[PDB]
Amino acid sequence: MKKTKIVCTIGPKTESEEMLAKMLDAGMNVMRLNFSHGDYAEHGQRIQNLRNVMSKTGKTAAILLDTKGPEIRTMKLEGGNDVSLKAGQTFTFTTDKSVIGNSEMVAVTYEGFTTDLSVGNTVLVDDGLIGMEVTAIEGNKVICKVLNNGDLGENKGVNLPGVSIALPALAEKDKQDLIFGCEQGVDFVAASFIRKRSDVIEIREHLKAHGGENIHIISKIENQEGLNNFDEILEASDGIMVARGDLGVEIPVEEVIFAQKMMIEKCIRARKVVITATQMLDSMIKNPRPTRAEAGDVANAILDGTDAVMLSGESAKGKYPLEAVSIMATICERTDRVMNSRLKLRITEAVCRGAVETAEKLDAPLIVVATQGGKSARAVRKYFPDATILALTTNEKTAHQLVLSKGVVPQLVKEITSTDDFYRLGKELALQSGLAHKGDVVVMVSGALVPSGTTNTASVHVL
Amino acid sequence: MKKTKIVCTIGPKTESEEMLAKMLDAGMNVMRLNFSHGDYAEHGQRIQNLRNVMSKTGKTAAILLDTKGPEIRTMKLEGGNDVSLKAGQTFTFTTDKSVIGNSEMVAVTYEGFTTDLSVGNTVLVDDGLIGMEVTAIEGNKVICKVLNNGDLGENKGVNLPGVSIALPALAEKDKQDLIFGCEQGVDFVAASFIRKRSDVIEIREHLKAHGGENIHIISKIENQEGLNNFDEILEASDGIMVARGDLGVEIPVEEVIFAQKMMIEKCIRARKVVITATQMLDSMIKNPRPTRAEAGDVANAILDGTDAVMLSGESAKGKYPLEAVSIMATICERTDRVMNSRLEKLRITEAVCRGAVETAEKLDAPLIVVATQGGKSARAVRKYFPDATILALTTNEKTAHQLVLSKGVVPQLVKEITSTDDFYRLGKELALQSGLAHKGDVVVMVSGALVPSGTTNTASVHVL
Amino acid sequence: MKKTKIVCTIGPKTESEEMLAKMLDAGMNVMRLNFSHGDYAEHGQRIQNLRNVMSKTGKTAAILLDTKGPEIRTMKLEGGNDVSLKAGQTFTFTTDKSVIGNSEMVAVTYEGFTTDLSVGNTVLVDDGLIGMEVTAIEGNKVICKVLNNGDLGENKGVNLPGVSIALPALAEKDKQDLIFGCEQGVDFVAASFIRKRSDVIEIREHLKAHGGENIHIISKIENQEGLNNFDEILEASDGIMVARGDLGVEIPVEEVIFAQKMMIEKCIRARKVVITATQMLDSMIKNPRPTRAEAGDVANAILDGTDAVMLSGESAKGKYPLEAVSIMATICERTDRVMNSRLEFKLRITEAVCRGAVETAEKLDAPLIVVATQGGKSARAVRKYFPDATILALTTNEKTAHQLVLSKGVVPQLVKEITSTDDFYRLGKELALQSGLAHKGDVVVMVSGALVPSGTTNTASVHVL
Amino acid sequence: MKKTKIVCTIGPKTESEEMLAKMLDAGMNVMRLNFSHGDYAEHGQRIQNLRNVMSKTGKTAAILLDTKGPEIRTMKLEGGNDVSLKAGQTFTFTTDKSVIGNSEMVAVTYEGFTTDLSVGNTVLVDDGLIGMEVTAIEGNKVICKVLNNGDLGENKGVNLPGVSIALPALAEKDKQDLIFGCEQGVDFVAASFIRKRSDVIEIREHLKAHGGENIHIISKIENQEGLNNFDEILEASDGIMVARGDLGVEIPVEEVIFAQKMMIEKCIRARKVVITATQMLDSMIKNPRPTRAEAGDVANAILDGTDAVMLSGESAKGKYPLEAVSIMATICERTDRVMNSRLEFNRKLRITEAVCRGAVETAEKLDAPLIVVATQGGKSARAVRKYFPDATILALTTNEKTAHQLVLSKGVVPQLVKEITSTDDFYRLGKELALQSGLAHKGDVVVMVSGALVPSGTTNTASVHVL
Repeated sequence: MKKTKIVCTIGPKTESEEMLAKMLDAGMNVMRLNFSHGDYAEHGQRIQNLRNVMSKTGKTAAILLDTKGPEIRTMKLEGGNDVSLKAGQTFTFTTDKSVIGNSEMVAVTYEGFTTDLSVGNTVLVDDGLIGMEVTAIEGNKVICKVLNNGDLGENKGVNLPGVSIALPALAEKDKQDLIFGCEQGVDFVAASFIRKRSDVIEIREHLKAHGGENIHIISKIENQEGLNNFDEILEASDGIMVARGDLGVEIPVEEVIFAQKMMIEKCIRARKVVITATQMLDSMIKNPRPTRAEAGDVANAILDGTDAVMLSGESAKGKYPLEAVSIMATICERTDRVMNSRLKLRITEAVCRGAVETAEKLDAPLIVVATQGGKSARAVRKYFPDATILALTTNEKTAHQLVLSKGVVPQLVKEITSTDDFYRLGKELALQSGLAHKGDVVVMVSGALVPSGTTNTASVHVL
Repeated sequence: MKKTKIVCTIGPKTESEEMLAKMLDAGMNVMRLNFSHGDYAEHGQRIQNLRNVMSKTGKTAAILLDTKGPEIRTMKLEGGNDVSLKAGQTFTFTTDKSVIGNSEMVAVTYEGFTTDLSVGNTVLVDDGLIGMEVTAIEGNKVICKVLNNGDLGENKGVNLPGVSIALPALAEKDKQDLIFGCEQGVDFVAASFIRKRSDVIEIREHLKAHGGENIHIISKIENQEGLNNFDEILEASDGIMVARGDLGVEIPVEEVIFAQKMMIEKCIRARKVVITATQMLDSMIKNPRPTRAEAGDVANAILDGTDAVMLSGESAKGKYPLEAVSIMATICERTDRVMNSRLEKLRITEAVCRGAVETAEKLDAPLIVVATQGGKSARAVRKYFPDATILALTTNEKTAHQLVLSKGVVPQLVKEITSTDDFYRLGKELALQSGLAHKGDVVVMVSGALVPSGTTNTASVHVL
Repeated sequence: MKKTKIVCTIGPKTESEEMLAKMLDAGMNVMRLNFSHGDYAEHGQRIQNLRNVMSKTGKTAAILLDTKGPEIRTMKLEGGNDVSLKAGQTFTFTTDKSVIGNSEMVAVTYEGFTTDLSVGNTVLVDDGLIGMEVTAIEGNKVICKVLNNGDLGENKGVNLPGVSIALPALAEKDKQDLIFGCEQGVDFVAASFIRKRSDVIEIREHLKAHGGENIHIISKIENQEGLNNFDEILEASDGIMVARGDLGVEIPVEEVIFAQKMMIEKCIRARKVVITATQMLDSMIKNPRPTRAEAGDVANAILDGTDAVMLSGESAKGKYPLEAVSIMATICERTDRVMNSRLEFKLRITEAVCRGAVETAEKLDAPLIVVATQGGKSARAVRKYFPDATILALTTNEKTAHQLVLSKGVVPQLVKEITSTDDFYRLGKELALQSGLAHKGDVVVMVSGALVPSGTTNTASVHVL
Repeated sequence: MKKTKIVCTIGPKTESEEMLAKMLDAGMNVMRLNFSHGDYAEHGQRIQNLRNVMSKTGKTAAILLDTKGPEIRTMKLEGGNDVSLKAGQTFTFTTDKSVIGNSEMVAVTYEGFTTDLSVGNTVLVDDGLIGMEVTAIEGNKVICKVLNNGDLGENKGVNLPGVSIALPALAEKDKQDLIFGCEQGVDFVAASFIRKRSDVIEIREHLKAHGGENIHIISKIENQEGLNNFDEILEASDGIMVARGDLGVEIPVEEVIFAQKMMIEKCIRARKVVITATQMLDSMIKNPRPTRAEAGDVANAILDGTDAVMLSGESAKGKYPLEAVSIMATICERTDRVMNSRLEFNRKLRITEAVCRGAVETAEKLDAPLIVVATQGGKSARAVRKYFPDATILALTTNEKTAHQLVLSKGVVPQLVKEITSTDDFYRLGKELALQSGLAHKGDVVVMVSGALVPSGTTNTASVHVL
């Protein structure tokens, strides 16, 4: 009876129908396809396997495509050997991709490394392992002074704290991956390294161009620029993914937690899904139990008010995926049990808030919602109702998409002819769902005599 | 645009169709038929006239039948001449008509004055003018001691606080009047001499016996016993009439105010209509303008939260009825203008209606449209004193008439309401058509869906 | 056990020490001296009598001087007989006093009757008995049309609804009446027919000139102009008296109670005393019992949140004064019994501390709030929030001790001196026990001003008796 | 601008006065002396050094003594070499010390290991590295089945989840350490492995017996039994230390989070100090920067409402003590910056509660940047602190111990005064010191809280002043 949802990164070890079924049973709600690794055949087969399991078992789940995204990385070294960098030495970055790199200098993939950077800026290498301060920028070169000792290797990630990185919204591979996403008919697209509105709009147009207009865009906030432009990004997006690990490398350490809480809170207010990802249960990639701190982080993330929590590497390429999903689910359950509701504003707001409040007054274990796009369910969900949300819809895509929202059980129905019919059918399905029984009060929310996008009716019934 | 309703007692001076129309224009909402004096031809004609005015103008109104009830009075004295009494002496009451007695002893009209009464009880005469306490009970006589000086007159009213008089709520005249009421198909019956729940039940039974089961009973609280059993009387009744003047004769002046307020509050809580009736604008029976104290009293009575106010004598046999109704209406509007909403085992109806008013208030909705069969939903919404006017759609004419007595509700008779969506459509149409709301205004729409009649469970917000 | 205070107009039947004692026992708190009637010897004797009763019994009370004020009256008629006026006729008012007046015309005392009035204005005579509409104004005459039939007599009051009457704030006798008041050392001055702030300023300035600077001025709102300019009058005044009867003839009838309610509300907020006065229990002048409506009126006036209620004629020249005071006290008690506190959600320190004091007192079930005051401000500041607890006011100022008698739910106590805050707590606790209003074990909240002059209240302390 | 206090475990890296001074500048408020290691001369030297720094700089600080406590540990192995235990094997624990231990069996130091433990119970070894399931208990032996592969070594700690361990409240060394604590006149004593009220009482009596009655006892909750008896333990104690690391091996992991939050909450209500300890910034033992997760953990611990946060190892034997204290202080400042007041809104509460709540409320209402408090024992300051006032608490006291001890309470600045003769005197002196502190300025509103005409333990008067 947990409400917060679980996104599971599926890989070679958990792609089989058996494992997927066990994963769904364990508490999995959404399959993440990390396009940082794999080819189309694999991902396609995972999709097919999952949906067949879904078809066979009658279990519900969503499919999310996570792009690799554009990134600045170092390149090849002399003889393929790592080098050791010392503190205080003159290190240089060149934008020439033909350059093989040694101690003194290395090449980067980004053609704007010289342009975007300024003298005094910080350059981090290999997930913040090695830090450098730019001393000079000349021609195609960026001359820096090393701040700390460390060993540089091949193809390491580069982070530029507080720097606006003129990279495209989509790498060329990402564009093709999105087309694949449209072909497969995924429910979500998690766009990596979103820094501004134009990026999201570009994602949207790219989708639109290949019949993916109904696919929801989850903007991944990974650095300061994206955090600064969070409002427009959120307004333009259908959801947000809080990437703590990257933020930990991009912004001051003491600020990440408030970025998470702030983004979660704003996501909650906007009735849009939010996912807290990375650095979740990483220790369980090799161990059968997570550490206390991890459980704490996850629990607190749930208490912040997250729609979903994500497993990355634990469930994909880890030695104990089911254990991770299981303990994650227990944490979810334990945390959800003790959370309470949070009670010019418009119709939808007043009606949904009033519906939750009314539900709370009458000890209703269920709030049934008639939805076409999924907006009403999220509108009711906004207030963290004690009641489970039974979202009845004739749209599979939204039915799938609602799987990601907290505390909502979506259900596909043939048709809803009217409001009274919705009440009848809703009562029937409310009893059929097993979430409520005879004698229980149920609150029923819908849009009457209005187009989609407005919630204005609330009705109380006894089962 | 007043919310509080005005009940007007109609008499020969105000029975005409033109005058009734003028009275309706002035602010009249309900016609009171005081059967304390008059015949069936008059009242019937009054009813017919009102209904004619209603038919021609398209104006809505209710008809209230007020029973006279039984009374204990003193009897005949020497030569039809006045007399005089003394304090501290031995006054005696006998259950014997033939006995005449100016002082020392007196006869009463009620057979069993000796029987029901007990030693220690108080006997009041002429609206509490003279009080005495029962000293002993023997045979056909009961000796009492006078507590205060006063002059006794011919055939004066008698009050017995806390004493069960054991007379029925209805005499043969009241019974026939009530049957007449059922025949005429009146909307309300204001029952006199209600002391306890059984009295109300008897009225109900008499009604039901003549096809008046849907007629609402307004119980008149006019005595101490009725005040003690107010809860049961209220539970059994459809509404209450607060008779301050009559209570003033049975209880201390210091308790009447809070008795009124308490009865009004409890009536409001129970979704039962309440009427403040006696000593309203009595001076306007003789004068064209009321006194400050009266207007103040009325205003405070409205502020207490009464559904309606009654003119009794001002509108019936007074020289300035139209003026009284007018100034009453101005007072009503003026008082209603500055009143705020009053938000609140808790059930559905309560939660939905309260939530509906709250939602209406939050969104600046000028109208709350309500679907009603029995009228309970409109009254349930009214309970919270909505700033918005209640537009009550019903297929029941009786309730449509009866809702005229409830505060801030405009009843509307419709042919049919087939469903909830149909109710929303028709409600929007009539909301616009009524002129109380226009394009752009939000309206909250309240009804019962897939539930019995007496239950309200749906609230929906729409834009016109 | 009542909180609402009772002002009683004293006359020949209640002028004796015995009756005054009885009146105090019945529930009287303040003596009103209506200088519309009486001479200086009489009023002086009343004052002396009250002070004697107070000295002998040891009970506390206040003395209020009510001025007559300026008046517009009609004058004498032919043969000293009333005349009967008919509606629609031509009645004229003349400024020539020497004129004896008949049906057609009568003289008035005010020489600006033509100036202040305009065509269309209403002229009322004898407490709204006779109404007239101004048709024309010529020379020293005001030509009017009678609206209703009535008998006009000699020396009748004239009322002008909604008309600004350019009469002075003080009549010639009133100055000497106030001087007498200062000499006698009265506690309050009730000024009649206050229409504007300047009037209050004039009274205050006059009192200031004769050692009456410490006397509180209560402005009587009796007409449209005074009501329209109520805020400035309240700001300028120390208190207000709501004259319903006088307002009732001056403003629309449906507006009188909301004027009362509005004015009472503002007085409490301003921490100034308010008195609900005229048309209280007048029926008890001839009858031994009040009417229901009157009792209702008193109760509602108290429920509005008035500090005190006034008897005018009931207590002076009525057949049943003691009965009136008694039933008044009973009504006060019955109404006060069911009133609760008003704990908001401008305001400053004093407000915050006093509000907090009441809050804490009620939170801890304290039946008593002891307050140290020099001017009486802290007690009224605490009183503003209608504490369930009785307010015990300690003072080294006799005048404030007298004046606090009018404030609701305040028991004044004259103390020798208050040397410090701890000393105040000690003395307050002691006197709290001595008062008998509190007992051993009871919690008491103690409010005072620490390290600040006598105009701000900043300390609140909780003690157990 | 931070209100949350920082407890720093001092070691070889931070034992000098210079380092102590820098540590105080960095944000250190309390020195923790971990008696799991060291001798009296060393700790004494540490105390002397801190007190010297305090004497020279005029800075205030507290000294907290952390006991090693009793423990169940394994004993010696063959040749001093690790042995490898495999999953599914029959392992045995013996109460015979003289036994040197191999792959099959090892001895434990605790004699009631046989008695307290039962069949089915779990046995964890070496900080939960190796887990075993008890299959049978015979004689002096406890037969168990190993659940996971692992290497067992010499002198490793043993944890018994959910087991009531009849160990004494105080080890023999702890007692002499406490006597030393009394000798040195420490401000706090952190008692290890508290499971029940009696344990607290024993320590209290032991202190009392050696003139340490004014020393505050912080009960360290490290297992389920202590968590079960938390209320009475808190009742008997002056404060609590939430040992998350120890809890993580003793109770279900998903329960640890709410145990921390629950205990912080109850400590706040009880007007007693609470310290969130262990697994704070451990990564900084090796690195110059903490992990995001660590900062998050600390921040949330502060947001839960802990009075203080504790460094253990970061400040003692780490390569980056200053960095750890500094970033810790930064976290404290950043987190404290955005916290709001928590005003009550359990049926009946008394005077002190009403006065203090009302004082904070009034303080907030008038935008008072400072609340001055008169205290003898520190209860009033802690009583005011309960509501997390935005205003700083300036605590005036004639008690040196209380001045020192209040350094641990959140958002309170203690000040030692010679005398307070009366309430007006307190207002005068308080206003003076309020101005002198630089925490308030001319014109600013100050709320002044104290006990007037009442014994110690009672706060009953609150007064508003303009400086």
